[PDB]
Amino acid sequence: PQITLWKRPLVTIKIGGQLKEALLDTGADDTVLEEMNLPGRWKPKMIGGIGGFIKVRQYDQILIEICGHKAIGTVLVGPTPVNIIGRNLLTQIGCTLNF
Amino acid sequence: PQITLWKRPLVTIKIGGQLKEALLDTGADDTVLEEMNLPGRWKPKMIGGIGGFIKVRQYDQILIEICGHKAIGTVLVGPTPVNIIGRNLLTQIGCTLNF
Ligand SMILES: Cc1nc(COc2ccc(C[C@H](NC(=O)O[C@H]3CO[C@H]4OCC[C@H]43)[C@H](O)CN(CC(C)C)S(=O)(=O)c3ccc([C@H](C)O)cc3)cc2)cs1
Repeated sequence: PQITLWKRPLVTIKIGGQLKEALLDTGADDTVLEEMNLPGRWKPKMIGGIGGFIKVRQYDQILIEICGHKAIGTVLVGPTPVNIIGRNLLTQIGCTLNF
Repeated sequence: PQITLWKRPLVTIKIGGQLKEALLDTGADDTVLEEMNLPGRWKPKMIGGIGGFIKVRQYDQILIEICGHKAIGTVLVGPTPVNIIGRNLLTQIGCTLNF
């Protein structure tokens, strides 16, 4: 679809069998999701933005469905205030910026 | 134009008569630039990011050119890791997300 930016570009996603709301975020290289106890192996990472860094757990090859568009790749899990879909997955669903 | 997301959506902006590079950031409500001199009055404000809250200088009704497209709006100046163009200005230039 077409998403205007009057409000936060929040959409419904499906990850690890759960539905959540997440931001389609062109300013994020990678995807960061709220704390969730996903199965499988992970590696610790620290990621930074405004206000400093948070610790996250990096899971590879995770399936996420975004408004019906399936994607698979790296997700970082930790205490983010918001679920963030970054460019690693936006590219996979064919998402572009247009003006 | 149509901007794909395989790379960071960096653009040249014009503000205060000076050219800078900035990130088109749909996950940002607000536009936040790195420490720079800007003319006019400003008020102290706080903003929160992934890592916590920072002190910024809020400049209202500032002229800013984004890839030629003119915007006049609020610009926050402070210790952001990256110059980000947020939705307050992306809406002005007619930016949408599409997939
Ligand atoms: C109840 C509460 N809500 C909050 C605020 O919650 C939010 C809401 C949205 C965001 C998204 C964030 N936007 C943002 O900082 O925007 C601020 C300016 O406008 C306001 O509007 C929202 C906040 C304010 C960017 O879009 C994306 N970022 C990078 C850019 C800075 C370069 S990143 O997230 O740092 C990040 C870093 C690394 C990676 C991987 C490793 O690549 C992925 C993402 C973050 C926190 C606090 S408390």
